[PDB]
Amino acid sequence: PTPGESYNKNSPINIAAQNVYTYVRHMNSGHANYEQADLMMYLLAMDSLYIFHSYVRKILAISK
Amino acid sequence: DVAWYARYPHILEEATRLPFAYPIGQYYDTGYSVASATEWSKYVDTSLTIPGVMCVNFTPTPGESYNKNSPINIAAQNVYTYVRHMNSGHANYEQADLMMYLLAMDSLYIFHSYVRKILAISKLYTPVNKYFPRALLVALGVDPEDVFANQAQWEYFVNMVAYRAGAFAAPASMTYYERHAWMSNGLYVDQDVTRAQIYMFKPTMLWKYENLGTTGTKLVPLMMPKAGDNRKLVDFQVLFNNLVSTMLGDEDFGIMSGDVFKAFGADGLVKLLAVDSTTMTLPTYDPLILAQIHSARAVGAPILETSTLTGFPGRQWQITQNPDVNNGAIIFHPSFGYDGQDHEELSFRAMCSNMILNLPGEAHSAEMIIEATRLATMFQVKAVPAGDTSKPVLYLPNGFGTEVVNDYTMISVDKATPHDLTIHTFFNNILVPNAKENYVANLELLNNIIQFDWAPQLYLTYGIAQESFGPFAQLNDWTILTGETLARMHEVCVTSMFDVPQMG
Amino acid sequence: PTPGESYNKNSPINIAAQNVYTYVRHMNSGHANYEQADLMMYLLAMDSLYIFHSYVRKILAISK
Repeated sequence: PTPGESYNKNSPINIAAQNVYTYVRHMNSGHANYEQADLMMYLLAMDSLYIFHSYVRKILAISK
Repeated sequence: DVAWYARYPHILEEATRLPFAYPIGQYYDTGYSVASATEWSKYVDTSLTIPGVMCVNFTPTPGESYNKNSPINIAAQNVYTYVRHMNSGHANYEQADLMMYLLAMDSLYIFHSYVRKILAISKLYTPVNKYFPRALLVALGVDPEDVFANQAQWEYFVNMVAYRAGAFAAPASMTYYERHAWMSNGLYVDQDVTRAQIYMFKPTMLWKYENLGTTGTKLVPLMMPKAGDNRKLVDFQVLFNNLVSTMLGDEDFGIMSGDVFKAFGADGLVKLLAVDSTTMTLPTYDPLILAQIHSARAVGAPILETSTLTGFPGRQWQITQNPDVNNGAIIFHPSFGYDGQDHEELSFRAMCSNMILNLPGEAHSAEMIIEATRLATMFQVKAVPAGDTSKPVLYLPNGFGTEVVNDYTMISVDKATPHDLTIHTFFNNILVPNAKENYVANLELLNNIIQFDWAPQLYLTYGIAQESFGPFAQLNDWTILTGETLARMHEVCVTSMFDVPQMG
Repeated sequence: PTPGESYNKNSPINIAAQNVYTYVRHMNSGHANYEQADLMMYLLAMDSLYIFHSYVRKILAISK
């Protein structure tokens, strides 16, 4: 699983990090202790967790 | 009235059956009425070339700003106390950061309107105007054949500009954006006819954001393609890709855009028109914009960091904001009268008289007078040169609108073969040196200019006469306009453009 | 057979070349290994082919 190619801040996932950070920051008003990139790398680690769950769930569901 | 014509109507019918409505965009040879007159070669002008395109080359300005009491600093205070009182929290920016963001948004929107007009011109065809669409594409600076050959990539690029710049928020209640979109997304005829002549507005330069970190922010010029440059899609991609390079995945820009989105809702934002391979703009008749073209008043080329101005160091055009300079205010006082060289273009001396506000009819409403003077910019003093030696002469205005005119570009057809497009760039002021070839060339330019109806008023200086001649324009109900009156009108219109209806 | 007189881009043959290349290439998703002048030269060579056919079938039909 890739985030796409990213050479600088003008990349699609940095633009998506800006978009999802200004979405999340404007519902959770307060003193955030993280940036755009912390939130997007959290959202990318969530994908590896979900793919791992789908992987072991397919291991179980194949065996029947 | 004549009783003979009613007796022989077929004679009057067949004798006066002439082919009218000649298509413009072509060279026409009138021929000779005296067959022997070919012995008098250039003394008989058998040539006829009607122009089609006059492109007004503008620069978007915030108004004149010397201190914090300026209209855009007051507007920065107003929009900052509006945005700050809907987005309660810990803001990490000032008034001036937000207003320079709102000024960079305008250059993005004008760039999108520019490339969208490049696409929407390329589908224009009329069999009676041969200037459609290649002359309008040459006047915008693009290679016309590159837009026809690479149509789908041009459409993808324009849709991607509208999708990337459309991710940011800018308030639609600020009429700055609507005025610039009305100028930039517009093809305007001078007369409401079929073989009319076309006015366009094209940005000479755009304002490029650069964050100076601790030392503030800056808006630096980014020059656009001039007419006859044959620029390809890769050049406009490079222009867009350093226009939004500091902005497109940025933290602070996203925070300011989200704050503007929460303050002014989704219905109160500046919308970008998209293209769908059928988007076609049509030349409309708008006498409000023709009044501004008539009273338009060119200020010269923009001064850049690379420009050589002997005796004028540090005179480049920039919207600067330093917290250690002028109490942290947005500062913009550009120096005018520069034409791109170091030779004292002394046609600009003709702009030192007071202007004539020419305007049609007999009744002139307040909105008409305040709208017709928008591209008018009168010099007030000379700029003081730093040093005993000074090659150019620069000027300081008494204020200016949200746009200044830098140039005009005329597109006509060449009278020599082949009859390709001729590109002529001029100010309101035109120097005619003492040479044999440029007197009839100045006659060519003058007769080309008077084909356009509410054209800018010209000033013509001569080399050996050592004198300028005044407003070369057909007058109407006119008035003589002074610098303090135009300064008051400029103050009113810079205030009205940046006004946001507030809650506080 | 002539395509008309042509010395610049405002010729009727060049306007026709652009107008038919937009329809074949862009409006119908054609291939990108030729320009508009190649398409119009092809469209002009087809005319000489058809004029040859009309010529020899007139030779055929006259002889009876």
